[PDB]
Amino acid sequence: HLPPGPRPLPLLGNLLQMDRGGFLNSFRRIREKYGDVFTVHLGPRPVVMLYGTEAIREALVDQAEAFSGRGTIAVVEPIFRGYGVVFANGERWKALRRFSLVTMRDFGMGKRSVEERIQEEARCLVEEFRKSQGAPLDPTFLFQCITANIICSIVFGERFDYKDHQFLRLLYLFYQSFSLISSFSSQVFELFSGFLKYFPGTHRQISRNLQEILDYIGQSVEKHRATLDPSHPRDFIDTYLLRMEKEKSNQHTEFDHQNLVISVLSLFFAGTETSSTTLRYGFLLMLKYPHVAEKVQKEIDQVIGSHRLPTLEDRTKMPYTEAVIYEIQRFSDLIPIGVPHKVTKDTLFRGYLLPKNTEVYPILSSALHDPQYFEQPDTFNPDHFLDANGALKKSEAFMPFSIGKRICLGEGIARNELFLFFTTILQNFSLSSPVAPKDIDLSPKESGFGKVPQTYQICFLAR
Ligand code: HEM
Ligand SMILES: Clc1ccc(-c2cnc[nH]2)cc1
Ligand SMILES: Clc1ccc(-c2cnc[nH]2)cc1
Ligand SMILES: Clc1ccc(-c2cnc[nH]2)cc1
Repeated sequence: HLPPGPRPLPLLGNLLQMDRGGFLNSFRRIREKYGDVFTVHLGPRPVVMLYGTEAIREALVDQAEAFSGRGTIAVVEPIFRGYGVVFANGERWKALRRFSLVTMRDFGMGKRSVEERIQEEARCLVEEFRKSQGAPLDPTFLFQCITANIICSIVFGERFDYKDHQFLRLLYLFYQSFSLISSFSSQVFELFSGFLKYFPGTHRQISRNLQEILDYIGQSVEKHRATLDPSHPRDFIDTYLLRMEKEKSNQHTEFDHQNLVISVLSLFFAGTETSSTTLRYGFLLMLKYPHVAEKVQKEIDQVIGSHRLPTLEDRTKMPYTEAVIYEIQRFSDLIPIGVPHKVTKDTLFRGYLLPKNTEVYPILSSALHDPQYFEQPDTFNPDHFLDANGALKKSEAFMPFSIGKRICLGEGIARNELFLFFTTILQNFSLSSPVAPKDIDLSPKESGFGKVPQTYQICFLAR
């Protein structure tokens, strides 16, 4: 009944079958041979694998409700412990997500605005960037400090100075925590947590960092409830917290302490590594195609220019910018395996039958590179999102944020985040790196199922 695949080893499953090349080309091969949606047994864990725009969509969109449930990710779970909105299933999920959305958009007025807030951080990014002035520098950390700062602003209410002792001792972790989750002993744990639960090692060390972050969060929440002003709701914490008051009249409501605290935690968990990486890779790309950055730099001017602040109402009158912004995302393909779904009920897909909770990885990477929707699917080439008359050409296969009932909660936030950060830099300061444009290597340093670009250095020559 389950979709077809490679016969597993009875204990490891196919984890041996992977190593052969990349742990994703391994998948490529195990398409027909086996087709477009197959199963693989990771460890002892049966996993369906939607592969390729059409197959992904058909399931995740046209059967969206069935496929909308969140899969197991056992390593970081012992903490997230099934709360908050990445990681909830059930009504809890359909309700926290409902909250979280209403609470942006109607985050404006005020103040501030997510927009104003990103610009505020941008002013700062530029400001901090000007200081080096020709002097080359790995901007992989200020990209992590600017991405992370935004989330702070939203959840905590204010942005930290980069130099800040808490912020730093918090940014590390996050990124180390990330680093650890993406290590061999984590991957093993992910699959055999049942066994390795009981013995020490990086799965604990991971949870201890996250625990720390929580005690900060929970701490900040008191401070928030003390200072709490029902009239001026400072941020997410506040707004939740006041909504929480509202629910005092319900014997059994769903907005309890730990859905707040862990959500806050999750927001960070989502809103940092990825959106920073995409910027790193963004600038790195701009370097290898120094003219694409030029073509944008001219467009930057025509529509904005010398003085004012770059505004969201720009991208609409700037196709290339956004086109580029898309190709940066398509190409860099930063979540390649998507984040685990599982089906809510037994479910009928393409004739096969997946029992309740059968896990399913939407292999989007297969969609950002889908040969059916793009041509030189493997090269960086913005004309992937242009047409002949060089206006935007959106594509049903571009889904870096996933697709359907689950699509990335902070998609908007990031979509904007990229745009401004990208334009507000490229407004001020022209990329120039020691590394020769001829052969910049877009190879990632490593994957750990999370490519990060080979570490790099460029200068920022102003105006
Ligand atoms: C370009 C950078 C980003 C990418 C590529 C990205 C991508 C994704 C993807 C692919 C998913 C999986 C949806 C699924 O399969 O269930 C997701 C989920 C999620 N992401 Fe993002 N994301 C980005 C930035 C952010 C930011 C900035 C935030 C916070 C502001 C965020 C918050 C979330 C949340 C809360 C979920 C859980 C959705 C749910 O199941 O309710 N992400 N993201
Ligand atoms: Cl090249 C390669 C390396 C490691 C794995 C792996 C991770 N977890 C189990 N096996 C697979 C393929
Ligand atoms: Cl385990 C996990 C889940 C979701 C994300 C994410 C969503 N949006 C951006 N990053 C990252 C890591
Ligand atoms: Cl099985 C599995 C799937 C996805 C991840 C991931 C994606 N982004 C960060 N971590 C980790 C482990």
